[PDB]
Amino acid sequence: PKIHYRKDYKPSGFIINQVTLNINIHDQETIVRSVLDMDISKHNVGEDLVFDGVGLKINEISINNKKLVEGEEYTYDNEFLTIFSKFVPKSKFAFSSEVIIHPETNYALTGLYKSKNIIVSQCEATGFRRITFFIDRPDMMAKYDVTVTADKEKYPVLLSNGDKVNEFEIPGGRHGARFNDPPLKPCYLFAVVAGDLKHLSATYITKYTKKKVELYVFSEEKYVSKLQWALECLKKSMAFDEDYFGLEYDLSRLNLVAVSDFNVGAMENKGLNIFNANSLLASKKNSIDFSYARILTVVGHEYFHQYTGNRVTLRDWFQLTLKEGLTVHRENLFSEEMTKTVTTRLSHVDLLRSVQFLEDSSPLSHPIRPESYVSMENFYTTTVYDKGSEVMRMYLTILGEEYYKKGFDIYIKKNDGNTATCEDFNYAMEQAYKMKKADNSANLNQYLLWFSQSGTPHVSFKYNYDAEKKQYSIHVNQYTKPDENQKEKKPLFIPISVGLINPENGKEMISQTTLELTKESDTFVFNNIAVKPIPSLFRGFSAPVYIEDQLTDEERILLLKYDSDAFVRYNSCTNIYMKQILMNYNEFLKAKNEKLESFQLTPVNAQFIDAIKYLLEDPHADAGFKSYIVSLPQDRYIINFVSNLDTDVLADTKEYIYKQIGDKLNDVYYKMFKSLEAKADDLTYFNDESHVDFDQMNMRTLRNTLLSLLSKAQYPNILNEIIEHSKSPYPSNWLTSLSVSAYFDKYFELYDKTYKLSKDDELLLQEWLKTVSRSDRKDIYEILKKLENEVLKDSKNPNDIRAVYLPFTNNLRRFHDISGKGYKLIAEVITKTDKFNPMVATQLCEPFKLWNKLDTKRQELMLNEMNTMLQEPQISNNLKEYLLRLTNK
Ligand SMILES: O=C(N[C@@H](C(=O)NO)c1ccc(-c2cc(F)c(F)c(F)c2)cc1)C1CCCCC1
Ligand SMILES: [Mg+2]
Ligand SMILES: [Mg+2]
Ligand SMILES: [Mg+2]
Ligand SMILES: [Zn+2]
Repeated sequence: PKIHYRKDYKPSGFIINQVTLNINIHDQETIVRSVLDMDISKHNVGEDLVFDGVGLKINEISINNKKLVEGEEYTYDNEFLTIFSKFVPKSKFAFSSEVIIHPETNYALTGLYKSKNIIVSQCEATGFRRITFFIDRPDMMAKYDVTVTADKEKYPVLLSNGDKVNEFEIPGGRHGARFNDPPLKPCYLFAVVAGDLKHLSATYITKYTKKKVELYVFSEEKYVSKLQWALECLKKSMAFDEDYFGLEYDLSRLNLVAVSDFNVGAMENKGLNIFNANSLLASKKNSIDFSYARILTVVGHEYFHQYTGNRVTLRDWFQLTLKEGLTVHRENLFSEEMTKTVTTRLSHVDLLRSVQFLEDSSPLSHPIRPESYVSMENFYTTTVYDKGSEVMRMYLTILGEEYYKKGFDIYIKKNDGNTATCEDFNYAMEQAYKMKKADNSANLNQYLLWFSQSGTPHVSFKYNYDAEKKQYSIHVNQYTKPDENQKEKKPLFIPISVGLINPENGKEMISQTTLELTKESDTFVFNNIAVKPIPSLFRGFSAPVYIEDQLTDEERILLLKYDSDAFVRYNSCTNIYMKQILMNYNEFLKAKNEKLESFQLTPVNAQFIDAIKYLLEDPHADAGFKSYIVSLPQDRYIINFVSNLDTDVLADTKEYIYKQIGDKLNDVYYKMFKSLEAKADDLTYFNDESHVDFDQMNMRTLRNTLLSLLSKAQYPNILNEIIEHSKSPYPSNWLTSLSVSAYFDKYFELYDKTYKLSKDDELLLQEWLKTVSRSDRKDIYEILKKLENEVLKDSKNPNDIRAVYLPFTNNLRRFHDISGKGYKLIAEVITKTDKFNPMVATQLCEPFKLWNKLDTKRQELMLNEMNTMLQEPQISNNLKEYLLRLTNK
């Protein structure tokens, strides 16, 4: 198994200048003819010409129109085509080939494949070599001239990159289109689509050059009424890059295309972005609320790649975070501006500190720029994406908006049209840093450690106040735990956005201040501080770290009520909950271990409960924020703080704490549930797809959160509310009615009702599957068996399989059944999936990522299933590599 090392990068001995393709789609096969106009590079040392080419059937290959013969002049082993150097020309030459591929049976969804009745490609990272021979690496930039031919009735719409320059008829009911794309690009940005596509379109006029851009959004005919919001999002994305970054789209046309079968969310192929239908299509009757932020995020993300990834591309795959971390950061800026809700940033943080922090303390921990890989398909991680985003966001925090924008533009202007590395970005940022500091000696060399050092830093605090001196000090320490990547961890450049709150009136005591912690510890002193403050630390979550605020719960409550920063308010709440969780967890654990007949539990802080009530009852407070404060921290966040976590004991702990709070606040919850109804469920704009109200969707989130709390609580006659909720036109509401009815005898009545509402829309049915999967049912295993037999069957659609199984894996009490039966079930699904889609099989391993954090019995049970999966004779490269790393072999 070949290991690629970052330090081993070297330019190719060859150059590919022009790609001319003919892709002829037929019923049982697709024939790909390719002529590569090539040259010898300055780095060439007379080596064999080796092309990537995976699973290609060779019809013929030639050099300069002379047919090559197998054995004598080349070898092919289904992975590499080797042309022996004595047969490789010493100057410019043409290499040509004709191969046969089979998209109909390509269930791995990489390369060229068939998704229902649409032919579609996915080439990132190294999928182009599944279509034709190539030196398949992103520094091999070339011009593309692409002809696609197909049956006209089945495939009337033909798309590839660049301008459509010809369309023609072919005998026998066939037709062709030629696409010429003169600007250089890496092969992972090649795409082709063929199908009976329907569309919406619009014309966008750019801000400065006033170029007309044609925008097209495509789907299968059945779902063409779900395209409107995507088109609106694309317009919004274009405006935001213009307005914030001064960047205009450079091409005549941009196509977005939804397909049903897709391994991830979407892909930024130049001028031809291809989407998982679940991240492009929605309508108010047939989509839950989360679809709208999703589509906004994913359309924006792919659009922002046109600069950060497409126009400035990657030297090599170890630079992945340079385009993905930066594009997630650009998408987050965009979505924060579009939604105007604080819950947008909080949701990002919530995901990072649960999913990505778990990854970074697991055996899979890696820096955002890894030193090696075996599988590229395993490289696309929350570390590279989401910690990468936070590392890209810290530059903005450090520089401020004006100098950040200046540094970003330096980056774009210097590297436009070229490959680039992480150093190129740090360099641009450093030039702005020198400007901001008015100091040509300032540098960001330490900052590069964010790219190379793995693990989550821990930042802790001590405080001191001298009332006579009016002098306040914040002593700060950072620590990263050693791991398999670095034995000795170095201090990072950590920006700490801080405020100082006057506890008597809740007001700010200093101006905006970002502490630059660059040592293992430092002491920051403030003069003329008139009263002892409560510090507001890491405002906006200003670094991707574990924060240990060393505040009392009284101080945390004061911040929760009166601080100006949404994240510190949310974090102060989080920290109050975590202190309670850890305390009750240990009390339950001791009672379990000692077999106690009687014991005591520490009650929830009553002033905390009063504070929650205070915020809930404040009309001027934000509904999305309110839904967070009544929610305990994510299980995957909690597990980072507990060794040998007994999931039953954690389930008992959560249940006690929710019951404590509900016993005081349920009447408040119910009153709000009823009073929110009019605004939350307003139907005024239900048949307008252009009109999206993120505050209103947050009101529904709050209403559905409260209803869940009230249902679990068996609040008197709440089932009446549940039944009425099932009649709401909004899927977020009527699917919520199904999941909260789990606690009542009406569950299967609502199961059938909502199934009937869901079954005729592909994406809605997947949302219904998730709702069932996540239902808090004692008979959930029997229910999953019913989904398998009656709905899922042998679907190879990743959306179907992920919907049925992933939500269930978050069922703390049942997935982690001490028998190991949940582990056994997901491992069977992983092995089954691995036969046809290794990338999705590795996604389905997600619940095993925390295996060594659980109690000893469940560690053993998980490890047994992983070892069983590893012993499968037909295990894929992807899955084997992943499980070997996860189990520390
Ligand atoms: O879809 C996602 N990411 C893709 C991306 O960055 N789009 O711009 C993404 C695209 C392609 C791949 C990918 C797909 C493959 F089939 C494959 F083999 C591969 F190696 C990578 C992984 C992630 C996300 C994370 C960004 C927002 C949507 C969910
Ligand atoms: Mg093949
Ligand atoms: Mg404008
Ligand atoms: Mg289907
Ligand atoms: Zn991306």
